[PDB]
Amino acid sequence: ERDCRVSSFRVKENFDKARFAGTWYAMAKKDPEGLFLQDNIVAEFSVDENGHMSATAKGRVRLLNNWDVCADMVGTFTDTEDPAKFKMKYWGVASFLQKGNDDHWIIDTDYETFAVQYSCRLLNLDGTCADSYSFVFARDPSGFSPEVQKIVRQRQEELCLARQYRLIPHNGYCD
Ligand SMILES: CC1=C(/C=C/C(C)=C/C=C/C(C)=C/CO)C(C)(C)CCC1
Repeated sequence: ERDCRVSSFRVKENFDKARFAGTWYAMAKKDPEGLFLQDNIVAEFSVDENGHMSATAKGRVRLLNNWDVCADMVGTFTDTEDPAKFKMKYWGVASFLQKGNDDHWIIDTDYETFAVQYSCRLLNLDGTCADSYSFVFARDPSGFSPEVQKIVRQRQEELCLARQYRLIPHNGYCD
């Protein structure tokens, strides 16, 4: 009975790019297939005068070969018919880092305390997601209230990703 079709998923009402800007610490994540950011993940969102959203992000990634690096990533966002759904083109400062073009959906946020992001990289034939990732972001890296945790858990259920997230440390690795 829970609808896990990606096209069914609610996203943030009247999403406000400018209010979303600034520093977001990734507290928890659900991983996609393949190489991905591991931890010490901090994103910096910005919006220019014409409404164009972009971000930088830092995080540790371990290459296929056990080589740990601090990835310095860049993303530029293209707006769509839904103000909370973007296409994110991304690349690294280092040429060997992954480049791509991912959906970037703001599932929920209160702008001042938390955000839940989501990306489906591949649909199954039934419209559910075959390869997703999701970040839970915080403005404050010390933690969420129990009240905010409750809401985040709900959103995670709504994305059919409950119990699939891991907590992410911050330990200064990338500076
Ligand atoms: C750009 C960008 C994001 C995604 C980064 C990704 C997907 C990084 C992957 C790096 C890899 C796999 C490095 C190893 O080559 C998030 C969603 C955090 C929002 C802020 C801007």
